[PDB]
Amino acid sequence: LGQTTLACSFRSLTNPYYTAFNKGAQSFAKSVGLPYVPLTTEGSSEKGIADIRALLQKTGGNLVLNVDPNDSADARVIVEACSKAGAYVTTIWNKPKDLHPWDYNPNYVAHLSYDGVAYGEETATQLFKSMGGKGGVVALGGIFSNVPAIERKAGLDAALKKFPGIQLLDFQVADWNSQKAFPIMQAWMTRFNSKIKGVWAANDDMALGAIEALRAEGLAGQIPVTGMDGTQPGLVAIKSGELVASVDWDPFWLGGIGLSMGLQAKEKKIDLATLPKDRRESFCTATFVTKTNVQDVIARAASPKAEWNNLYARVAGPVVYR
Ligand SMILES: OC[C@H]1O[C@@H](O)[C@H](O)[C@@H](O)[C@H]1O
Repeated sequence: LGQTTLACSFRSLTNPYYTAFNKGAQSFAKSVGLPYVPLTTEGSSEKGIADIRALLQKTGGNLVLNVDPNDSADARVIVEACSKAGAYVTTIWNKPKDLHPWDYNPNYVAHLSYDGVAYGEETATQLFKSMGGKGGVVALGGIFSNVPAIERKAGLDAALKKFPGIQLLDFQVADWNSQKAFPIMQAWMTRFNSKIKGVWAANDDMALGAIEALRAEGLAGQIPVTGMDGTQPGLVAIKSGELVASVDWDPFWLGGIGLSMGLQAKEKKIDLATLPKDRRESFCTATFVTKTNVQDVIARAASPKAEWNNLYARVAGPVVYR
């Protein structure tokens, strides 16, 4: 019986969102002096669960996992594996509607998320304002089955209903990848040309991919684009006028807090069974970012006040399901 191992599972190191997510976990392990293990699936749900199992075995269950499930289906099997191993796990973003932490006390510590319908409608509303409320819009979505992809898209469709002057030219999935969004933006410009008066992206990486295509056609900054994540590269694009808005989930914080909750549960520092539901399944507070407050968000992400000890400081409310 040695030290507890802290592990963080996520899709890829190529998306700055996860670069920070990983940084935060790394920083939390650092603070408590526990070994850290990053796990990257690279899009393979099969690899992600395989790795988690391999780790659960080498630690004899003495593990605290903070994972962002590749797909919502993966969440249940991961949670089942941790539960039988006696390990503790926290979920981020993706999970089935029926999967609740309170059904797996105390191993399934918590699920963290944000209201994608609200924020998606927020970035979409800002985008349409920029367009004068009229014009053609193309939209890039995340992995089809992902909960945030579904919610943010739902937020978009709602902003559209409130702006009948906006015409949705075409919605396409780019799986959160800028390299997949690039060629899609190109084909849209060839297909719709001047009809495109704006671009909505389900996350920053895809927006930057969209902006790379615009830049290649000398339109970067002339066609308003929005994203979500609030990643440093996304923030830079906002200060430069190329991205009109984004939403900061604070991946750094997400990465560390997830493990913090899990570790405190394992140490019996918190009484899981007695926590309100909104502390088990939480929608967290995020920061809408635009040029007016971009400088403040940038400064935050270079001098992060790692509030690991204050577990429920950002609980906006419980996760809701339409
Ligand atoms: O797994 C869900 C996450 O996937 C990331 O690629 C994306 O940047 C996040 O905003 C969230 O959608």
